[PDB]
Amino acid sequence: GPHMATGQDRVVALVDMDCFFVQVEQRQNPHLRNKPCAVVQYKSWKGGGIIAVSYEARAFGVTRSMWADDAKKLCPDLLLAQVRESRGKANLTKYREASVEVMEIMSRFAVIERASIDEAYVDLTSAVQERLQKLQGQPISADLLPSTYIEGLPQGPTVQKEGMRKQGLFQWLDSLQIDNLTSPDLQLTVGAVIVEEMRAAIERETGFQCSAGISHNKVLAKLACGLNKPNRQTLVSHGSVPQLFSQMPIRKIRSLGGKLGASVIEILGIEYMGELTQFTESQLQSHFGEKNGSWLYAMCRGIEHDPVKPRQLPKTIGCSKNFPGKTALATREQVQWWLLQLAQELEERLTKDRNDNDRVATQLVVSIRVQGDKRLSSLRRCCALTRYDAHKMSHDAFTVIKNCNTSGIQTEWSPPLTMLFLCATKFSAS
DNA sequence: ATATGACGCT
DNA sequence: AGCGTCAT
Ligand SMILES: Nc1ncnc2c1ncn2[C@H]1C[C@H](O)[C@@H](COP(=O)(O)NP(=O)(O)OP(=O)(O)O)O1
Ligand SMILES: [Mg+2]
Ligand SMILES: [Mg+2]
Repeated sequence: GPHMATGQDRVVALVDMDCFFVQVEQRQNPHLRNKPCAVVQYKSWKGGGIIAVSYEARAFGVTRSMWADDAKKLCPDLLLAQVRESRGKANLTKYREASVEVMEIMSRFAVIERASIDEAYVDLTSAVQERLQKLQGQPISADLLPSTYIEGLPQGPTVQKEGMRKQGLFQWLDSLQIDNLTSPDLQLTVGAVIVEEMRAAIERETGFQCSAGISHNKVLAKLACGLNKPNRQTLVSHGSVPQLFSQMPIRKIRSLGGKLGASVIEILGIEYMGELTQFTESQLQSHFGEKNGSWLYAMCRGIEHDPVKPRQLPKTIGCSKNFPGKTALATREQVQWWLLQLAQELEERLTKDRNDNDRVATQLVVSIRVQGDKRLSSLRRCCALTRYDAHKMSHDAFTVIKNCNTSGIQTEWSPPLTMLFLCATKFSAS
């Protein structure tokens, strides 16, 4: 009873940039600001594949994955910006550099774990402690929280959204024990105040807006972040979890969006995260394994222990390209040439990495996909990465995959290759 | 015919 | 080591 931990030990935030590639293009080109807008790669097939969408465009039903020509049928005024193309492939440098701007600002507040090109987790537990002693039991003003939502509030005994926001925040603050420095809810509130500040600094210094989740672990933080996007932050407290989870589809929780999530639904005959509570940990372990069962048992009670790993930099650097359908590489010369293109971008990125971050990759991984295999990768092999030299790197990769070629003729390659992928890995200090 | 990155399993 | 899962 007093021995049951509640997963309330930490304050953890997840910050995610609003329509990130779109914002990067909109900052560069004022003409695209406050417009239905999308970022697109490869204008040649159906106008390009959409990979990011402004919220004005979303309101017309434009989504990621969609072809640009089809997006124009839903939204004829849609403005587009194209991904840089270098060496015959998509080049994401602009967005990687924009990402670094954001991560450096967040780094100033606390230790971040970079989770994607546009998001990081933040462990606020220490910052909240320090901010709490400087505050000295002084009540927290709703003015310190001008973009914050308290999930599940307002409740009990207004028409438009900002009215509802404030009402819920007033209820939350009015209930707040500012007397006890170790109250979990109080810790979350102070965490929210800091994330208000962090998000203001990001906007001020970059022009980019973002949303945030503030809770006790990574999973709740990521879930909370999405609940009030764009340009808003959401606090999910321990106590909000039962109602929140009671109608929350299983697939919405991080790691349960694929096969395992589907098997939980299937095997257990449930739909919502909260329904998991009626199962014993041993029952869950028997159906899904020791670690999965353990993790589900605690998670459906809002408890999770994945720590925020102190890592602002990626652990691999990679370049890939699909060669779909009729463009699938079918000769030795095409394979070699495209491996050189990939190796050339890779080298440019590794040398920049070695100078910026005082480390060097030591292993090269080569990955291909062949026509008809619908796996991401058909095959992976590796070799030593000794020199940041594109010509050597591509030669080495060709060497380690050449024998996949099932062809009779010298100059032909079969089966045709639908993807090439070079990944530098196993970094070491230098 | 939609470019990446992290991590688990064996 | 090489493959399978899940993610943006
Ligand atoms: N399948 C994919 N292929 C290529 N790039 C992608 C991608 N998914 C995302 N990106 C790139 C482009 C994206 O801009 C960026 C961040 O991805 P999100 O945070 O999942 N989506 P956004 O930040 O745009 O919208 P909001 O967060 O407001 O919902 O990563
Ligand atoms: Mg985002
Ligand atoms: Mg994101």
